[PDB]
Amino acid sequence: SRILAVHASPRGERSQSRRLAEVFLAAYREAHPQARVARREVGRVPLPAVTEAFVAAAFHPQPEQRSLAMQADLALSDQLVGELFDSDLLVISTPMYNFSVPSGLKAWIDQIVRLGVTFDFVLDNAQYRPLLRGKRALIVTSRGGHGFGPGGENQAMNHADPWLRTALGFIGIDEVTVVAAEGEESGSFEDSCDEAEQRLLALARSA
Amino acid sequence: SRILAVHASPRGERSQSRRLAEVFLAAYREAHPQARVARREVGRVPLPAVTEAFVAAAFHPQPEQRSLAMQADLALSDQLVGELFDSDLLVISTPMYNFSVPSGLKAWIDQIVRLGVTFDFVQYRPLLRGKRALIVTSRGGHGFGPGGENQAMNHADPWLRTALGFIGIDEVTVVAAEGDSCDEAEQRLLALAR
Ligand SMILES: Cc1cc2nc3c(=O)[nH]c(=O)nc-3n(C[C@H](O)[C@H](O)[C@H](O)COP(=O)(O)O)c2cc1C
Ligand SMILES: Cc1cc2nc3c(=O)[nH]c(=O)nc-3n(C[C@H](O)[C@H](O)[C@H](O)COP(=O)(O)O)c2cc1C
Ligand SMILES: O=C1c2ccccc2C(=O)c2cc(S(=O)(=O)O)ccc21
Repeated sequence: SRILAVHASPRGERSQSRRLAEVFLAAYREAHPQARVARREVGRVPLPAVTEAFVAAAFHPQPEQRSLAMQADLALSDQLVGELFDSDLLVISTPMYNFSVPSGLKAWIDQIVRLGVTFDFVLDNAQYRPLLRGKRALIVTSRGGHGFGPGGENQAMNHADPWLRTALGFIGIDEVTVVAAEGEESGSFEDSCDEAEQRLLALARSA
Repeated sequence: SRILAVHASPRGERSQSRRLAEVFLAAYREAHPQARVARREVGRVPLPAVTEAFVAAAFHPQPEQRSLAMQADLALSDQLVGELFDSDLLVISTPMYNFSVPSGLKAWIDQIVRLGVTFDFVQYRPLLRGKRALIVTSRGGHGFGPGGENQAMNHADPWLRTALGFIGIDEVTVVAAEGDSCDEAEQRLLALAR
């Protein structure tokens, strides 16, 4: 089995989303000594935004005719997509930043949603089709505040993990589990972290 | 009379969101000859993401004691916030990219939501007053607007409303072109500009 872990917090040792995700990965490895884990850093590394050159290349009507310069514009995207194609399970760790995700993780999504590679379309009278099959995802997220989850007072303000679900679903990753810790700013954060940890150990050991 | 225009499409001449917003701006200037427009590019220029250094500086409990290095970490943020302070009307142009906004615009928001500057806590409260915003957005698909089949999937302009509302900008208008709609948007913008 093959895991791709995408870490989105810019924090290091102090990132709770990174820490929780790494609890999961360690527990998974304990149960699956032969599994391979690849990490793609998008929080502590600036992941480039989509440019006009990326757009021209990624939507070129005859992709085989792309110049070597166009291929250079897509080289990073190709690498990021390949990582996902090589994986069975995608783990994304992310803070909530201003009701969404850190910009680096948005840039990652923007590199991996690719016409003819992770989705396609046909024209009837465009009808989109996902191209990733057989994958699952786990989103591990930390939030300073409270009530962003289902039934929460602030649920409507959450454009972080629900948005990720939609973006991933578009390319075919429909089986998505979310594990959230809340209260990081106040610090019953211990309880929320403890609950997230236990949930992640159960998930790792059953996978 | 003072406008801050934040353009988020990485495309230049070819950008429809940029073009529609510039139609608005030109019409607004004609109607208000004294207006000033500041342009802050976040689509064609790589605006840095929040770093752990940013977080340490921005959430410093005693900001008057920030070192010169920490102030450097916030210098771009201060400039971006300052542009917003100086404006009466914020115009944001943006495509929808993968059900949200291009990453540069997320980066811009992450720089301008600032503890003790654009919001505070006691409960979080907004600190900007007297501003309004116009979001001009373009989408390749359809049904992402109010009452649309895909409304629940729109994490672009509804998310911008939430973030902008948190810092105190709650008079927000959205003009969207989807898929004709552009011509409808263009006519809506000319009317708004007058
Ligand atoms: C730039 C920034 C924006 C944030 N925005 C939110 C937010 O919108 N809602 C929230 O509950 N917490 C917010 N927080 C608090 C973080 O979500 C929380 O500290 C989280 O645990 C950080 O993830 P990490 O520990 O993996 O770095 C924000 C923190 C920062 C630094
Ligand atoms: C990377 C990328 C992602 C896109 N994602 C979406 C999307 O999620 N939904 C949609 O309706 N259109 C999507 N589109 C189509 C654009 O929103 C549309 O072409 C838009 O008008 C571009 O704005 P612009 O002309 O100002 O650059 C996407 C286009 C690109 C290049
Ligand atoms: O609806 C679209 C969409 C939906 C969900 C994810 C991505 C896209 C997209 O890239 C797109 C592009 C274009 S294009 O004009 O750039 O080809 C049109 C529509 C869409």
